[PDB]
Amino acid sequence: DCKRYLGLTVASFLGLLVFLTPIAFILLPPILWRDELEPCGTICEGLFISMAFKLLILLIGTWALFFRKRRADMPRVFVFRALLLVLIFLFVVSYWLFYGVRILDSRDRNYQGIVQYAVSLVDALLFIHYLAIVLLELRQLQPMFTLQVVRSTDGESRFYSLGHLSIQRAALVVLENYYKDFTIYNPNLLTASKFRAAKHMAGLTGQSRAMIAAAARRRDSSHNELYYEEAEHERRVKKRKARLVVAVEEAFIHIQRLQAEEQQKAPGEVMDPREAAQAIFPSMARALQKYLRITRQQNYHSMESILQHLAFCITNGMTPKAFLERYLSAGPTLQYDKDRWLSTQWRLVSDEAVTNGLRDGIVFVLKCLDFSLVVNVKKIPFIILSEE
Amino acid sequence: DCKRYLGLTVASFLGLLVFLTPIAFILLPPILWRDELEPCGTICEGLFISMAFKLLILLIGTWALFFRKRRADMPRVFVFRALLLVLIFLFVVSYWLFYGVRILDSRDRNYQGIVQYAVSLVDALLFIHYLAIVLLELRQLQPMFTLQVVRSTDGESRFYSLGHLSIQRAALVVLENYYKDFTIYNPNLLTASKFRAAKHMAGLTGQSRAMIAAAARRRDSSHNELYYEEAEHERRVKKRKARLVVAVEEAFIHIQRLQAEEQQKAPGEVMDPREAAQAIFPSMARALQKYLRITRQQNYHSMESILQHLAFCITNGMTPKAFLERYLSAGPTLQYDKDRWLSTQWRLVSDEAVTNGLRDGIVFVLKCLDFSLVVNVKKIPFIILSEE
Amino acid sequence: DCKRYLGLTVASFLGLLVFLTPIAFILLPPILWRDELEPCGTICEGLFISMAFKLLILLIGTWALFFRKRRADMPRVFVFRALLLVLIFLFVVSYWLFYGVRILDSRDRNYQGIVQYAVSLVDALLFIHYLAIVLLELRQLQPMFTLQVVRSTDGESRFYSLGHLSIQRAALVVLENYYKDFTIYNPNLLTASKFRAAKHMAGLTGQSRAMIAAAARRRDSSHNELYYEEAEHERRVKKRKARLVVAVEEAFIHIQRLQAEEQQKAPGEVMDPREAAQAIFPSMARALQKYLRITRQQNYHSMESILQHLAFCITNGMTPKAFLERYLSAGPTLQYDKDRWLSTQWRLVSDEAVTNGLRDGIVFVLKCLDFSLVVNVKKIPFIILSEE
Ligand SMILES: CC(C)CCC[C@@H](C)[C@H]1CC[C@H]2[C@@H]3CC=C4C[C@@H](OC(=O)CCC(=O)O)CC[C@]4(C)[C@H]3CC[C@]12C
Ligand SMILES: CC(C)CCC[C@@H](C)[C@H]1CC[C@H]2[C@@H]3CC=C4C[C@@H](OC(=O)CCC(=O)O)CC[C@]4(C)[C@H]3CC[C@]12C
Ligand SMILES: CC(C)CCC[C@@H](C)[C@H]1CC[C@H]2[C@@H]3CC=C4C[C@@H](OC(=O)CCC(=O)O)CC[C@]4(C)[C@H]3CC[C@]12C
Ligand SMILES: CC(C)CCC[C@@H](C)[C@H]1CC[C@H]2[C@@H]3CC=C4C[C@@H](OC(=O)CCC(=O)O)CC[C@]4(C)[C@H]3CC[C@]12C
Ligand SMILES: CC(C)CCC[C@@H](C)[C@H]1CC[C@H]2[C@@H]3CC=C4C[C@@H](OC(=O)CCC(=O)O)CC[C@]4(C)[C@H]3CC[C@]12C
Ligand SMILES: CC(C)CCC[C@@H](C)[C@H]1CC[C@H]2[C@@H]3CC=C4C[C@@H](OC(=O)CCC(=O)O)CC[C@]4(C)[C@H]3CC[C@]12C
Repeated sequence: DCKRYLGLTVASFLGLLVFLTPIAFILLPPILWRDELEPCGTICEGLFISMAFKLLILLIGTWALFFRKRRADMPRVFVFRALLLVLIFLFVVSYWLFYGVRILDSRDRNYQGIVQYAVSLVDALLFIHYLAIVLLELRQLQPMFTLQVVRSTDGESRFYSLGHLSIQRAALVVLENYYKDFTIYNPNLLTASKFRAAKHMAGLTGQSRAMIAAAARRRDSSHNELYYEEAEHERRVKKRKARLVVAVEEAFIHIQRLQAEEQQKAPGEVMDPREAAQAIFPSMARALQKYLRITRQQNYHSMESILQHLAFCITNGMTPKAFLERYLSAGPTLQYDKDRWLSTQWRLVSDEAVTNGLRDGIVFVLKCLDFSLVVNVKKIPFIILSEE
Repeated sequence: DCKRYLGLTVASFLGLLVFLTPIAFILLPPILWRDELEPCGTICEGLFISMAFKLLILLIGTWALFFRKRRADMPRVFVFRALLLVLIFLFVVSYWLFYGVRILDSRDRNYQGIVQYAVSLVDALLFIHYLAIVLLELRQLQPMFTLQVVRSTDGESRFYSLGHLSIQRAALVVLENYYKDFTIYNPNLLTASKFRAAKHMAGLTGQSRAMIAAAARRRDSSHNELYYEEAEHERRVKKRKARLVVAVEEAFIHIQRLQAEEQQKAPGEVMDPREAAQAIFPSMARALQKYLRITRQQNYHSMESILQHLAFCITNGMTPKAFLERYLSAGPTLQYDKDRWLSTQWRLVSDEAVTNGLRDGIVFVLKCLDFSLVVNVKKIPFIILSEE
Repeated sequence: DCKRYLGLTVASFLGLLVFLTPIAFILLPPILWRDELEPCGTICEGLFISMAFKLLILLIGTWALFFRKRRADMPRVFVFRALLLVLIFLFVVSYWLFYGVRILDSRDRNYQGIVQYAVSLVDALLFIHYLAIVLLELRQLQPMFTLQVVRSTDGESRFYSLGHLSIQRAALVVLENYYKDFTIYNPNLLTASKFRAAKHMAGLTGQSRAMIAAAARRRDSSHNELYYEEAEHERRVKKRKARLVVAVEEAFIHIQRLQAEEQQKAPGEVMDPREAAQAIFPSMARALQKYLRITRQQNYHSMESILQHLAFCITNGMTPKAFLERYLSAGPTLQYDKDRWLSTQWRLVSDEAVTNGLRDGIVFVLKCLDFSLVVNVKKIPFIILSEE
């Protein structure tokens, strides 16, 4: 709690002082001298309301665009943010020094000559705001480069289009798209592949090349063990899927019967779905467990999670197919619980510095626990179009 | 017609008057007094052209961004639009009152002091324009939240990334992505599922739990009726697909033969594809009807629509595979006719008010005739990246 | 090289002169007259720093948004770019003429009256910059229209959402999405289809319609030759895929064994993957060639490309599944070599003028060597949402 307040005060007090700087500039001359005032006329009154409106617009824009919580942590310093911060710092301190030196040191600088200066601040500071969207959001709008992300474990391949962005920013975009695009990582397939491959190790340069070529030729004429076992596994998966579908349909029929029975007990008082899920889960529990075992998905789907999903479906009145399809096949990472995914162990590996922008032919790696994503960057070819 | 003009006049006259307000401000002093003019010099001439250029830029921007037809109707009031409208209203009326009170009430306010005021308007109003993109478009650029949309009927699941948006805006985005992303809703599958489930109803707490567990265990050892009938249906669908492919290939061969025959009749005079479609449709009509019956897609595909698609393919000279794949499997909603989809019966259900912004863990429902879409909102986890 | 420099000088000198125009405007009066200077005071000093900051912001924005290489060539003139260029040209020349006529022709226009003019330029020019994003990027942000792109050869269908854009811009967006979205074009399937269809040609109005209907009815009762041969082809493809998977697993086991053996030879000195790939390729070469022959993918995948991919996987330590899936099925165009795709022969065909904006119901064609993409444009329906 203390750290949050300490971080918030730094960003709040500086913003408050830079926003009230025009107010101080327009309220200091009246309080410094009283009998030396020159006739202001009307230009000051006309400029005051325009300055107030510009300040209100700046406040609204700052709240809309930049009053938000940080989403990700950058391994290195952010070039654009640091540039904007130092630009704002100099923009403020130079004006403060000018006001303190060229104005407060002499009995001069009439009020009518200060208000036009004051509106010169909000006119310029807003321009800095106009720069902020340029470096952050408007720079990446154009689809310049193409990023291909391939997983090292299961080989899932995805394609995205990005603009002129840093390596770290591109990696963060790839990571945020990974959760909602890539299939959940399953180490069971990796363990099965390792078990299959370990048999060759357990069993055990022109001449060596000839010998290995002859061995490969002999293997090509051997029995195709993989195909028949894959077909049998697919048949078993289909049979268990059909059994699970039938069980879920019967469970939903029982749910409808229970709701109908509870309707007569009390009108206008819907029952809580929790007890219905409690009573209905054992009916399909065996089928669901068998399907998870045959699909190697028991680790991700927990009993409490299944009950919560069933209760959510009961509240929404979803069809049995919607409930079935969640456990049917593996999907996005965000579907499962929060503890399933880790957003802290991610690392970036690249020969080039991450501060540099995207270039054609550069390749980087996003490492994480037991798995890595290789990202290839390519340049969009020069498309030439002609009217026939 | 009258309603359209009435709505257009309100948005046109106000824009015209707010755009011509600087013109009135710079043209009223010359017409009010003539012999009281002060020497303007050159600053007024320099400011006039800058004001004209700023007005031209504002006109171009207003035409580009905001001169467009409304796309969707908001069930509640739009906060950002109302805020912008009231801000513009006060920005105009306060300046009008200031001009009418502090200037027109006395023989003062020399011309050189008014032009600098006039350019203060277009400088500020454009800033309001700069605010309009901030609240409407620039606010949703950052991918803050993730929305998962699941259909209640068939369980189709999709994932999207949105920014800081209202519940109604997120629902509208989900709806507009539904047409081009989700598969067309097919009630035939629902009717088949209901017919299958009705058999159990027609046939008909620890002890009850034990009895239902024993019944489920006995059912698990029963015959798997679903798998074999699904396999037979898939085989029939594949056979009818092959027959339809052969029929379409023969029809395209006949189309090519007819075109070749018509070539000799008259050079440079291509035949209208309508009669070719008329003559060719009966050849593949039986196969197409059988495929639609076996795929439960006869309702969506009409005979006139099939003829129009065939004529379009003849004009474009598409391969038979392109024609086949449209009727092969169900696709997006926008493929079929306009009357197929309804954009009026949509409703929004959410415990929280739709005016509030997106928050983690909130869930809402988009209802429509016989089907609902459940949308879950999640927050992107804090991704921490480190350089190894 | 000469052409690049000639093109760069035109865009560089004009930018330099328009950026230094305020500097010339503020530095010419001091060098023209010396003894006629009026007391400047302090407003000039306050405006100078604001002008410098605005110039710096303009330079940063110009570098960020517009200092980039051209991506595509427009067959016709670009309306927005031409409008911006002519607007800038007039904005510069009119001010230059005004400065040369109304200032340099008389011993007038005191310095204090010029600086406020000078800041009037950077205030307006930046606004022109604010217009540039409006016409180019901010105009297409709103998802107005939907574009459906269907290939003429294989019938691949994709859907995209675009804004208020010209026909040329929409075609360019479709083309840039085609590489990363559509499957690579394979003429082998077209040749097979043509060979299958040529048999009917080689073998060879109410009465004609009856005869063709009877022929179609007789054909519907004939043998389904396509289904059985497709099933046999699928079985052969699956068997060869399993054999290739086994061969790749054995090759990766050999790679791991070679790496382990080389580890003892020298610590901290990793071997180059080129020789390992050279020694390992013959082991899986026969299986890979057989799979390419059965999948008609031998043309795209070359031996050098396979060796490079194997070396890349060895460097990244990818699983055999990742290596297998690249050659498993045809994917995006960008995966293969640069020479595979052509971005010069693209042509645009449309009855309406390409300079006009997108409208509902308009259809255009993107032609290229042996294949065309038909794009249909539709308007998003008016969605009406109500709170229950
Ligand atoms: C008058 C005002 C606008 C001056 C503002 C200061 C900038 C000129 C400074 C502030 C932050 C600096 C950046 C901070 C960090 C880096 C990372 C740094 O990366 C490396 O040293 C490794 C990559 C390499 O080898 O080049 C390269 C310079 C750069 C972009 C700096 C470039 C110069 C910047 C933009
Ligand atoms: C007479 C006065 C007005 C001249 C002012 C010079 C500026 C136009 C220069 C000086 C320092 C430059 C900056 C120095 C370092 C950086 C970091 C640099 O970062 C990178 O290379 C990584 C980001 C990317 O990929 O663009 C990008 C250019 C930038 C912002 C430069 C932009 C142009 C700046 C502001
Ligand atoms: C000096 C100028 C800029 C003043 C402009 C007026 C605004 C302060 C007003 C105009 C429209 C108002 C909004 C109109 C409608 C609503 C919906 C309203 O929703 C509810 O009452 C239900 C949700 C809840 O329980 O909070 C909440 C306030 C809000 C956002 C209002 C907040 C205050 C707003 C932005
Ligand atoms: C001394 C003067 C300059 C103070 C001016 C105060 C403003 C900075 C305040 C006063 C009224 C506020 C508004 C009152 C109500 C609304 C509606 C409110 O709407 C919502 O909560 C839903 C939209 C969303 O999710 O952000 C968002 C904040 C906003 C625009 C507020 C933004 C900040 C405003 C303009
Ligand atoms: C005071 C300043 C802002 C004037 C700037 C000049 C514009 C009014 C000009 C410059 C470029 C012109 C465009 C250049 C090319 C074309 C394509 C041209 O296309 C055709 O002639 C075929 C389509 C048809 O049949 O209308 C239509 C006019 C247009 C958009 C022109 C419209 C008028 C433009 C925008
Ligand atoms: C008293 C003074 C300030 C009046 C100035 C009139 C402008 C508001 C007009 C005059 C010329 C017009 C332009 C003439 C031609 C074109 C090209 C035209 O191009 C198209 O139709 C294709 C692009 C699209 O789909 O919008 C779009 C409108 C535009 C920019 C027009 C925008 C509005 C302009 C600048």
